[PDB]
Amino acid sequence: NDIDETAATIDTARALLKSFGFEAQRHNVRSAVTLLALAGLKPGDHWADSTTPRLGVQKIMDWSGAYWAKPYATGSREDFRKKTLRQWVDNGFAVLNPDNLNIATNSQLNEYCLSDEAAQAIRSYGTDAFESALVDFLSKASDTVRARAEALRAAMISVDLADGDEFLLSPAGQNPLLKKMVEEFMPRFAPGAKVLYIGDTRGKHTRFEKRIFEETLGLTFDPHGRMPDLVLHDKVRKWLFLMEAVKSKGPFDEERHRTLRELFATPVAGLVFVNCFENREAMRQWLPELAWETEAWVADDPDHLIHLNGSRFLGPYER
Repeated sequence: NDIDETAATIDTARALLKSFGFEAQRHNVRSAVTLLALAGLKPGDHWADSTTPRLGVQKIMDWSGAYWAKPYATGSREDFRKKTLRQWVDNGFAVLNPDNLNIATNSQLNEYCLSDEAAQAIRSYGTDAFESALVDFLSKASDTVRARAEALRAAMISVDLADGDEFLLSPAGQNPLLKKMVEEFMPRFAPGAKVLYIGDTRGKHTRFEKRIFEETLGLTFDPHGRMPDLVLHDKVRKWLFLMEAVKSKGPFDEERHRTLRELFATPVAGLVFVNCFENREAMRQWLPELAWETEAWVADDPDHLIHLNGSRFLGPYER
């Protein structure tokens, strides 16, 4: 599944729409292709590429058939209008009849576009600006949509990736450990580092700094590849910390170490591998599998590190 949620797909469009606080019927496939059409997006595009064209229901349907392999018959026109666009318009997500022509609000001649508020939020999806942009939209939405969006977030844990940049995770799995990796490990051992990748350990939600990876570091990825749970870039030391919130899937062992050394190979930054655990008790079962030339960190003894291997440790005694 996609490491990059700035990539526009039907699946991310549905996730985006759920995130805005819509009910299931306004974040299904029909509603997803409607958003992709109203945003002017095609496979390969990213949310930042979104535009705000004006479209009638037929053209939304044509756009879906052309680019998203979801053709619709003329008889689905009413569904688009009454089961997607109506609720969007009511919540100020879409604008009905932006040309402001003198036509009935229920007419299939109406065109639609995304509101300025929805658009600014949409364009920021998958980035550190999204949550702040969304506030502006939500302040104008229906009370129920606002309540739904608020409750989804209240039931998540919040991780401070940087000043003013909170990343939300479900409370499940090793997400509490991941929060500690960011909030306790980083300030101690890599303060000021930028989070270039973090992925929900139980969900599809990620942050992926594509441009920095590609333009700064010269790195590209399998869009559906496995990643370390957390990648930090310390630009003073020119290091990438590749870090794992070790779950049943296991640690950086010898194979993963080799694989990741290749994946993240660049002359712009050296690699530091850290396997993370909630405590040494949890680390026990993975101990024999940890790759040499890696570190280990346990959240309940956060000032310490366990180093598996090198010459840097073998200096002579200085009396």
